[PDB]
Amino acid sequence: ATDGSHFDFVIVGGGTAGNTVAGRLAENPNVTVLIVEAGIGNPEDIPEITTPSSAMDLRNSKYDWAYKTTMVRRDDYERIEKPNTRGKTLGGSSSLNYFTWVPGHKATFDQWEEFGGKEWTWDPLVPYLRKSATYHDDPRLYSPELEKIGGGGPIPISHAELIDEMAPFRENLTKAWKSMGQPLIENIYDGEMDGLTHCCDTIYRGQRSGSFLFVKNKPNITIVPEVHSKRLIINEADRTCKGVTVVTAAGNELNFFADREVILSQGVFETPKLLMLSGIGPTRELSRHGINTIVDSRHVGQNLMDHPGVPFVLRVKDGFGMDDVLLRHGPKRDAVVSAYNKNRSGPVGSGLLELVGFPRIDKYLEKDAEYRKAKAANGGKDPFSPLGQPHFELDFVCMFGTAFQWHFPTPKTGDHLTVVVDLVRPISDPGEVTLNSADPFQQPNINLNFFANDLDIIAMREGIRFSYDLLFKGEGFKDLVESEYPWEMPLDSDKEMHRAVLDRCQTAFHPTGTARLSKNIDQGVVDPKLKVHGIKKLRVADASVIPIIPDCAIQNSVYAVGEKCADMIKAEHKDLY
Ligand SMILES: Cc1cc2nc3c(=O)[nH]c(=O)nc-3n(C[C@H](O)[C@H](O)[C@H](O)COP(=O)(O)OP(=O)(O)OC[C@H]3O[C@@H](n4cnc5c(N)ncnc54)[C@H](O)[C@@H]3O)c2cc1C
Repeated sequence: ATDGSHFDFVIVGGGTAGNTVAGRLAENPNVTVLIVEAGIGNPEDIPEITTPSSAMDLRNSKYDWAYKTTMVRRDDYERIEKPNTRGKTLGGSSSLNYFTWVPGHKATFDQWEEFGGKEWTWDPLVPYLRKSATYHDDPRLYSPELEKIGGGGPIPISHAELIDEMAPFRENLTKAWKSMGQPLIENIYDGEMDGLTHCCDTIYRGQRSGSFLFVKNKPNITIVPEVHSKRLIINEADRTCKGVTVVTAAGNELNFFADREVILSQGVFETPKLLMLSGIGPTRELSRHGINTIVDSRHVGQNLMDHPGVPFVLRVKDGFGMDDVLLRHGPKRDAVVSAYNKNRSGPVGSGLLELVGFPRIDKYLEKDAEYRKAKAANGGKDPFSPLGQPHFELDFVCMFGTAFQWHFPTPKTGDHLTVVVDLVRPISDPGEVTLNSADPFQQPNINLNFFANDLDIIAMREGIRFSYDLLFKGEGFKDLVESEYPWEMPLDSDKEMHRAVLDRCQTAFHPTGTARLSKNIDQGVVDPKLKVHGIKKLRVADASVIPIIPDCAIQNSVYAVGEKCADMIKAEHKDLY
């Protein structure tokens, strides 16, 4: 693209929400759309990206920003990690995520009204949660009612294309779940989600569904990959965003201008950073790095909220995990790889996550004196999920998962199950994204502030106990567990579990909230129409606008944010739509 070029709409960051907004705005073939993106433009040519079973190998690949991130910062414990994975490619993090497609709980979204008004509640958002996807049930295994989750969009979704060898695994896990007295549930898309489910996935016919499917074959979209954003171009007198400045691989600085609006979609970590480099952020933070303050927006980079997870691995009887087929070299792997390279069939096309649990653990919490005190102190309401939403998302990954064992080696033998104990309703205060400098090529400093509140530790511990009770005592699956890896979970000692939760936890990969939607600038950074408070012609569309983190994996809500952003943009530009 030519330096100085004008487009109707400029999307900064071709990620999950960015391409959604851009692709929807290009549906008038006369509207010009530009996308600037730091990573490659051709993710559909990359086997590791398009192949679902390769997803975990994308950590630390060239497609991963590989941020350093402080996981917990308590007086008694602190840990910083690398990589905290985020997609650096067209499609953003939808090009390297673990595929689960689940909206969340109606009570949670209804509370967004405090920030976005009544249009950001469950009932009005349901269509936006479905518009991006086209639902498939080719083997006709599930209720026809579930067709409603696909509104016809360009992201193909389906129930997991089940691995045949894992059917005994699935049957015993189901038997064990029911034997614990917890429900089975298949419709988790109407606002309720209590039980164990067959998850849906951004996978179809063994291929990853990435947001890049929004912006291909559209001559009115100009895609400029391999450029790094330097700054938003702001006119102070007009209080107007004009466009964006980027740096190319050759080190040249380019200006691109929007004649209607700029949409910032750089994700939860780079969106607040780019805002701050451009003069929009906490004035004292800006001054400390030599950046002039155009708008004192105290919430930029604040309210960073993510789901903590404590994963654990069990060695399981032979044939009840996929390690021997996909993780280890040999004839079995060669065979399924040959099949996949010819027609994309076989378990190489699997995301390896097929059953997902959304329990409450009230009976576990009630055994802890400190939880009981805290609930009574909250007037008798559960501090985590007072409106009946889940406490956990339990991903039962049917294999050893390196992306969930950050400090342990891969076992050299045996089949495994990786359980991701993902606390979806934490009550710890949020962390923050802050500037390290005015350098656009340095990462922001990132603190997730997991487990600031001791109660979240108590919950995560009990979520681990629930999972252990399920797998070691639950019927059918109890006969499949061979050992714990890499050592025993110290569930018999609360004091050791305290250390175990802090030292073994990680991000469940759901960061949100750093430019959140709100009614005014004293509450957040963008307004209910996703416009940056104090700036004209600037919207934000990505996970950073999310004001209350959903009760589950978040990609479904992120697409919805993009879908709604595009609709509100179209409604304002009547002369083009
Ligand atoms: C490992 C992993 C697994 C996940 N698994 C799941 C799952 O199973 N289910 C689920 O629901 N969610 C999952 N997620 C979360 C989900 O993928 C993300 O929350 C979502 O994709 C975020 O979308 P976004 O548009 O806000 O940001 P992103 O998709 O990250 O888009 C940001 C884009 O901006 C670009 N960009 C950033 N900074 C710059 C810059 N300075 N210059 C130029 N371009 C820039 C990036 O390269 C990227 O393309 C996972 C996330 C990760 C990291």
